[PDB]
Amino acid sequence: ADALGMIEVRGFVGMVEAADAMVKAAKVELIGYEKTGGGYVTAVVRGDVAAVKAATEAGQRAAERVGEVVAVHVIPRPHVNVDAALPLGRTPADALGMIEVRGFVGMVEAADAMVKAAKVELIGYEKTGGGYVTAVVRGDVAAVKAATEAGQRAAERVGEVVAVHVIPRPHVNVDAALPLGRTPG
Amino acid sequence: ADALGMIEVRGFVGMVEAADAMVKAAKVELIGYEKTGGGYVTAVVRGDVAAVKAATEAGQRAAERVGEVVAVHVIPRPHVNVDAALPLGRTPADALGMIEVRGFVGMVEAADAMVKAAKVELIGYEKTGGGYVTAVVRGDVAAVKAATEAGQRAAERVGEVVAVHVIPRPHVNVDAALPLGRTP
Amino acid sequence: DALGMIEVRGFVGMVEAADAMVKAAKVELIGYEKTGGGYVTAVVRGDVAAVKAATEAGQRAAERVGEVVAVHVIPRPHVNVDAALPLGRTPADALGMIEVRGFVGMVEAADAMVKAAKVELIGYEKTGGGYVTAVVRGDVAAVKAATEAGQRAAERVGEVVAVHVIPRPHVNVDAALPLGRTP
Amino acid sequence: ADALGMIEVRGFVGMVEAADAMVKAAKVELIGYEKTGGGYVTAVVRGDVAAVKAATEAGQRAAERVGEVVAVHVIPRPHVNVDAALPLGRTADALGMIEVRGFVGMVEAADAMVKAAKVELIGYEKTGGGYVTAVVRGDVAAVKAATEAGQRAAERVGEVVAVHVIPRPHVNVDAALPLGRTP
Amino acid sequence: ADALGMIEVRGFVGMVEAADAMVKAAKVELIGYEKTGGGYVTAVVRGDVAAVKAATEAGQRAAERVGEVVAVHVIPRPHVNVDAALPLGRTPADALGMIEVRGFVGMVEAADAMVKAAKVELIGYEKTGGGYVTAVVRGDVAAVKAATEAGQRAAERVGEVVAVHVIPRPHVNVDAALPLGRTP
Repeated sequence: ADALGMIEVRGFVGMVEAADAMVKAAKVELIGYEKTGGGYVTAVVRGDVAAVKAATEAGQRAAERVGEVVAVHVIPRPHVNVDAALPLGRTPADALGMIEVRGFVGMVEAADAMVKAAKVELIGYEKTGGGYVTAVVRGDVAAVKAATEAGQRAAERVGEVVAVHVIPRPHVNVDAALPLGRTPG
Repeated sequence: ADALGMIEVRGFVGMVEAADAMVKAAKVELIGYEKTGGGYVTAVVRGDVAAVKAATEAGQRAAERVGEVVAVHVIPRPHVNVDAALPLGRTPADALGMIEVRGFVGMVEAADAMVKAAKVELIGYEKTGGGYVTAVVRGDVAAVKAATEAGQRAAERVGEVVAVHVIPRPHVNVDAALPLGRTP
Repeated sequence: DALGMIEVRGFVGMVEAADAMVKAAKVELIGYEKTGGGYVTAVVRGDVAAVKAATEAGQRAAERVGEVVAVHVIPRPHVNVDAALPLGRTPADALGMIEVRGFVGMVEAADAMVKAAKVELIGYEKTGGGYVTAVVRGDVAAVKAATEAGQRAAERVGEVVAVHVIPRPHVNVDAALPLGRTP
Repeated sequence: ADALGMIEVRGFVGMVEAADAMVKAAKVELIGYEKTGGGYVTAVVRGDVAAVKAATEAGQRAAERVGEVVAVHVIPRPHVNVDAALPLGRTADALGMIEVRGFVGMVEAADAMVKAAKVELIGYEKTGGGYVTAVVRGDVAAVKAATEAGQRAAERVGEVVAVHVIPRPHVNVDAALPLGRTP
Repeated sequence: ADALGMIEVRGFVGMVEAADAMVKAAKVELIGYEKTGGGYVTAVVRGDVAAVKAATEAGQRAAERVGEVVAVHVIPRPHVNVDAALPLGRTPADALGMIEVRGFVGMVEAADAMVKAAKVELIGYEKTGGGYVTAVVRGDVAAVKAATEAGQRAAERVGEVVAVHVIPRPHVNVDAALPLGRTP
């Protein structure tokens, strides 16, 4: 049985940055993310007990710079009954810009100001519940930086901005399990 | 030509951690490292203006956690005379465990405690200058994580420990440009 | 392409700003705009990353000589902006400069420069509001001693604004700016 | 046996200026330099007791204007055992130098020098202890303004140690020091 | 595997005195010395766990008289991986006078005054980095004593004197592992 690592963040942006820091620290597989509602989302990774332990710590320190970290824990050897009843994966590049706003109106204005500021592509939006919505844009590292900065400013005068972050080079394992507009397929 | 990125740290451990965080943060190429003596080393990355500047900000925050950073700067378009006269690369995986001590005695005791803790391989030692030496060990993440914690506790009772860090999966560009015992 | 602008109330501060931009990154100086009253604006264009790195590099060098008014970068300008505004996208000898808010003080400045060493007075630039700039060219040794002697002789006459010397101006500066070395 | 004169400086720039002022003062031969590490370098000259004593005093007065002068001593008649066990030599274009205790500060200084004027960066010298020195050559005027611009850009990066320019270095300096003009 | 004994001293004079006291106290072998730069040098001896411990304490006791004793440690049973990657000696008489100066100019004046004071022979000089240089002379204990005391008084007028020591009868093992002009 592979190890289990989880990071829960009240915010879709903080969970993505946490997932990006975990797959870059050690060799762990990002099986996906669990949405419990009310903005709470949980990134789930699996691998070796030491690789998960190191990635769990590295992801928490990187996620504290963007969003609210709720719980962070590592299970060395999860029971077989846990993997059977819970969606934990083992049940038998382009730059990234993100803006999370507690309000659908504030997220639309943030996305409208991003595609007009620089050469970026709005791949869509993510609903984490509780009124939290996240605009996801992809493009060049110089473009999404100038886009999110212009989008965050234009959105602070409309709604309640939760988190704004830019990932210059997201890992290949992140774009495979997370809906970030670059899923190969 | 390409852009230029440099991070100088008075410590071989803080430079490797900075170089590892840069090649992972953006699309940059680590051409190598420069030793100016007295414990000073400088990691040199190159790429485009946007990626080098975005990788340099990530390498600084990761280096300040371990080593004593000295200088952090980016040059957008270096002159042709600079690339020709300076070694900047444009002249026409196992786990990583490192312990740095300003003293040869403290480094040997730390290296002896690392190989005795778990199954790790002592690839050798790096002499930074000015009494600075760094013991480098490789192996699996389970053994390297426990070897350094046993080596640091046994090295502080001997000499002056500078920095102790562990990299679970170092980037392929790091093992290719730095003498970390895994160069093909 | 991106857009970069630096506005300085002084023709000398704009040339040093434009010279520092094309040397720092890979951008093209499309020209300059004179809005009158001594206000001039250097306009460069390129990619989003290079324009940002060059705009601040030119601002840091322009603050040493002249009064910087505004500095801004537009990442992706709308196509209607480039069609109605002169922003470039529309469908070497040394440099010695002395700017004076007075025509009398500028003539004495230019007279003392050509007498100190062997330089060529290519002409003068009128930026409006009483601001005039004397431009001399030559080797680095001459324009260094010419401007220093011309600065001391001009302060005793008029209101000196700025004095600066660029040893090797970039090839893009002499192409877009009237500095007597246009191919 | 010949006489002996030495000047030790914690700075490669201060040692070169000390060596230049010595061979220009009296009839002495610069036999080379010794690097002891940690930024300490020593200039060694040989000649007659009259020439080595006037050059040593003339090199100390000029070396104090740039870097830290560690020791200065003259030996009139060294023992034969000293010349047998110690490397004491017994058995032009302008010069611009910028020394920084940090490799990053030296690169930014070297980049700003070749961008400011038409000077050639011949390379860099590593004296140990983190001390590195960028060496550029050219004419007396451009290398003067290049080092001034390279020093201004390096202060906002690292620790600048010494900055100096030599108009016409002696032929004995270029023959014993790796300054890019060695025959 | 033989025992490991190391004594690190920021000064070449203190390292030679510590090495001379180790081979005379117990039955150990001096494999050599390690130079890490910045004036730091490490004397490495090897023998049994008891002889190394007794000689190491005797070396530190004599090294505290001249120079900075940085680190002192004894590894009883060193791992075979340490001896493979580190130069620790296990891999597959006339009087002595020394004057250490943090300055090349003061070291030359000290060496010149020594050979002129008494009948001694200047064998050479050792560079330990960081500006530290050590002049070494050999001869009779009467002449070496009179030479070092005259060279120190002349060297203090020039540079920074670090340490001055005289060994009347250095052990034969010291002259074989250290560059002191009397190597067979």
